[PDB]
Amino acid sequence: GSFNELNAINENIRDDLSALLKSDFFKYFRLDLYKQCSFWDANDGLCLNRACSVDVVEDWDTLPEYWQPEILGSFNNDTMKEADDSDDEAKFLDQLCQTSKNAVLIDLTANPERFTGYGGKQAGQIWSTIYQDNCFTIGETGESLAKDAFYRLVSGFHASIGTHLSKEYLNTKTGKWEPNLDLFMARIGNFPDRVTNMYFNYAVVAKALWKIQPYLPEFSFCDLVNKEIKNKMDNVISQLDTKIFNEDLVFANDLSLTLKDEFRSRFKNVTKIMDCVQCDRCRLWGKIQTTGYATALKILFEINDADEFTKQHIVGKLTKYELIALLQTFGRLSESIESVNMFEKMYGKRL
Ligand SMILES: Cc1cc2nc3c(=O)[nH]c(=O)nc-3n(C[C@H](O)[C@H](O)[C@H](O)COP(=O)(O)OP(=O)(O)OC[C@H]3O[C@@H](n4cnc5c(N)ncnc54)[C@H](O)[C@@H]3O)c2cc1C
Ligand SMILES: CCN1C(=O)CCC1=O
Repeated sequence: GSFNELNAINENIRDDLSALLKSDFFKYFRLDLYKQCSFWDANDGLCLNRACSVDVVEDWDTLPEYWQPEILGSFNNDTMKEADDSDDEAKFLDQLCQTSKNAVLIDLTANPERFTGYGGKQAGQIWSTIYQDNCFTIGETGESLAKDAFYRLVSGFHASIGTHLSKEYLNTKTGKWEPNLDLFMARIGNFPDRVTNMYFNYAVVAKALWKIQPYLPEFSFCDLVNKEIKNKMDNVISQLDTKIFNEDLVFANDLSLTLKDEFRSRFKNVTKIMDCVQCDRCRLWGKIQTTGYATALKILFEINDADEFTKQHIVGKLTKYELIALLQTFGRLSESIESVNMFEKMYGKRL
């Protein structure tokens, strides 16, 4: 139901958000070179044999080398620049401009989240782990809800990826990246709740962005390149305003104090397992999108029972790294929400 509203919000906002997410400020993300998957130790089953790491959609053998998952889900060298202190990604928003007197940068706009062929049992297990580490301390005041929230979140993040991989599928025949209505239906379409969870997430990440807007410092005016950027982001955050934001989508007002952090743990601990993803491009976004939600949560759980002086520390002293993650995640969510509609039509003009 409440859908429709987000669909309008998403429409009057898509053009500007994209142009924003392409800006120099938001077009690069810092990614750790070496990946340490702590899970392939005292073995549980994590399949690394290429046979079980590929979605059995296309018949890969019957395809060229340069079309194998190994290539579809790999960055494009030429783009990724060196990561030092120049990418203030580590700084806090409150310290980007003067108020008074082991990794690299991946060009995001160049490595869009799409169908890479990655899947199979390896991918199945990953997802499976995340859904399973949904177990907070019982007895706590909010036990249940925390998981219905957590689960819901992941589930959307899951659909978010699925949608993207269907809107940007590869025509194994013509060799043109195009939408795949059938696949969209098999993964998302025929499962009402999955489409609903993406909307859920959109409302969370949007409400998170909204909540902090009033506190975003003047972080970009001083950078000769991205001047407008801060203001151009306010502009967006504003058109977002909704009645939905009155719901406590993430049970902030009902969750335990200790319990909350626990909820945050599962996430930095998901964003971690993201190193067990052998596909390079899937890992990238799984690490952005996950840090995204993790940040959305930090924002919501704290702005909650906080005064003005506090809402200051919080937002201002939040890393550029996190703001890219957040907005970038809202970017995926924005397009997933839209590809849904763009598919209901495609499905409509079926007969
Ligand atoms: C972090 C991560 C990032 C990935 N990124 C990409 C990518 O960018 N591009 C690409 O082509 N592939 C990507 N994949 C792979 C993709 O998510 C699938 O696993 C894959 O396409 C193979 O699909 P499948 O049908 O085997 O299982 P999936 O469709 O993953 O199914 C896993 C199982 O979970 C259930 N399930 C599916 N969706 C949901 C949901 N939303 N909520 C609750 N349950 C669900 C299914 O019923 C099934 O039991 C990624 C995997 C991980 C773990
Ligand atoms: C079997 C259910 N469960 C998990 O999935 C992890 C902790 C727990 O008790």
